[PDB]
Amino acid sequence: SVNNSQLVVSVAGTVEGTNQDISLKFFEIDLTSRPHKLEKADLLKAIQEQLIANVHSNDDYFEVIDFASDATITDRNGKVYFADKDGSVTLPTQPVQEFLLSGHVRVRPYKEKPIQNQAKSVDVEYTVQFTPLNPDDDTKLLKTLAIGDTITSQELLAQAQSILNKTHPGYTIYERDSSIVTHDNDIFRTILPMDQEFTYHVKNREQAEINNTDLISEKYYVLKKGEKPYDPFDRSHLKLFTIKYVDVNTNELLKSEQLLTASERNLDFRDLYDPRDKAKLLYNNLDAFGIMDYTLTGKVEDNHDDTNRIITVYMGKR
Amino acid sequence: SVNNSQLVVSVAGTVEGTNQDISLKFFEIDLTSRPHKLEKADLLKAIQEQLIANVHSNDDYFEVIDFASDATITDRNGKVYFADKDGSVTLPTQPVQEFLLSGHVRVRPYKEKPIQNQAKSVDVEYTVQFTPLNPDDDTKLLKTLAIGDTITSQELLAQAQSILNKTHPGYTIYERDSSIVTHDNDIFRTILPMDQEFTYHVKNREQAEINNTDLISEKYYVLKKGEKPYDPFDRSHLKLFTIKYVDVNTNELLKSEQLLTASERNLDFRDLYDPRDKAKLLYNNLDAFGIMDYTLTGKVEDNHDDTNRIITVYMGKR
Repeated sequence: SVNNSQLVVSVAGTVEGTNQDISLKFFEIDLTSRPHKLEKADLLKAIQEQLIANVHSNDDYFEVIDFASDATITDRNGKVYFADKDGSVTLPTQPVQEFLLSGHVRVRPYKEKPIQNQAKSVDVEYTVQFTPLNPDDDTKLLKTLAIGDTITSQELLAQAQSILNKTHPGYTIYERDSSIVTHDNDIFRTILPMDQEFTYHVKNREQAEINNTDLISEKYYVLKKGEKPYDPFDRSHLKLFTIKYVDVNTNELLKSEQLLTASERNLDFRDLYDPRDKAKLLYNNLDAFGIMDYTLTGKVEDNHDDTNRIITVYMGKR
Repeated sequence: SVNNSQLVVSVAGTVEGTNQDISLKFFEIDLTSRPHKLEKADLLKAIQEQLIANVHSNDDYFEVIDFASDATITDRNGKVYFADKDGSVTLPTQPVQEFLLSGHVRVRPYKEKPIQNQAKSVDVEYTVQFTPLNPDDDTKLLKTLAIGDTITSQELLAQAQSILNKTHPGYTIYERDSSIVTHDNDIFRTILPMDQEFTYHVKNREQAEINNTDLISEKYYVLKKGEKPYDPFDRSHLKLFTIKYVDVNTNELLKSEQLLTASERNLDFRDLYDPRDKAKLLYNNLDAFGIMDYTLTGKVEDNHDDTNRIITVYMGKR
């Protein structure tokens, strides 16, 4: 791997209360430039981010406390490295190898404490995204509420539509895909109910006079208005094809198969080493099926019957 | 390759007059979205960039005149694809395969035509880079000359030093590395004499209206003042080691070898698969040399004699 010293942080959480093991995916930290030194803190910080990585729901959030009496950084030979008073660690970046941060981390379900110094108002931000439900082509301010204030899928659903027209009109918000609220960079973002209405009542937070801010990021699926999905369950748009590989010498059917395909263009040859030849119908080897040494004769018989598409791919020995 | 049709631009050059063929490095073009349409000018433009890629000397420059009646784009079946009056081409990027643009391009050594509409003055720019001659750590404007005026390696070496101390002092321009002059995005930049003094007399160019500009990019090697280079021809800073792999049952010297290494830190076992274990002295397989089935015993007698560093690596059979 990278000819540079990196620290493999491979841990497990142990949950406060129920001592249950929470898997955490190993990740590498790169020890580039400045013997390099790392603050314990930062390490924990990195660990936080990864625990938060790809959290669907809100109670999938966990908090990194400190290291168990498990944590331990070791080099290839078992030499343990220790934390000084700065809680930092100093690792020899030069001899060049990879270090191993093993052990457990103390964790607990994310449960914020009370906000002593309440914040005044939270300027609500909004930035939406759009995605076409099928074949096709193709962020601001608002309500600067306080803390108890709330908003709903309606209003949001609204401002969304408003913008939908403001850009490419004749389109429509088919459905809402995702919707999250970030409260002033606070790592823990409020994920909102996916498929169903809801109402977000701001939150809380210590005063960051000027004020605190929130942000709503959303994503809706759009339709060109008066259209439809893609392949929800359709095989009407696909073309059936029956392919017959035959011995050009013995006129014996070596093999045959039927396939449905999005286009007739795919009526072409396929190289089983070449990834671009995935949707291409006609083979040229038949080795994948035990049929040895046959080669594309370069002659194909297309009955052209659009209702009954039978292609006869001629093949001979080497 | 990239699961997406791309255009392979494999062409050769044909210098005007001397109908000689100058070679060019093929490069692929990603045909991502919009049957895609390519304009002659873009391809001719791509090609240009390439022809000028890493041109050492000022006279290694070539001008791309235009395709020859050779140019032929073609899909895997020889189907040629024709341009139109817009000189643009439209390739079916859907079936997914790689088209091939081949043939020749008409070029000639870079010779510029007279600047009819003379440029007023050229506000010369300057931006220097700095690199350390050995182990260690560690863009404005000026003389707004006109057209025949000049500047020397001295004045530059000056602005060089001036800034050298302005940033990190106690350092010195050990030597000049590179120096180029970009005249208003003009692809053909002026490469100035590498190792030796010189005098650049602006250039020329059509009035950009507003004032035309020049830019000088330099790069020098700097020393920490009162130092030297790195490993010019040294071997004193290196440490001689003598390693002896011994069978731990017969005590037969299986191998032994002498090496010089930059640091004692390298006295460590090396895995012949792991590319970090490159500067390491102690093997562990020995298979590399024909001695099969041996593995580090994990025991090593280090004579500790510093003048004579002999190491005995005990190895054992499975």
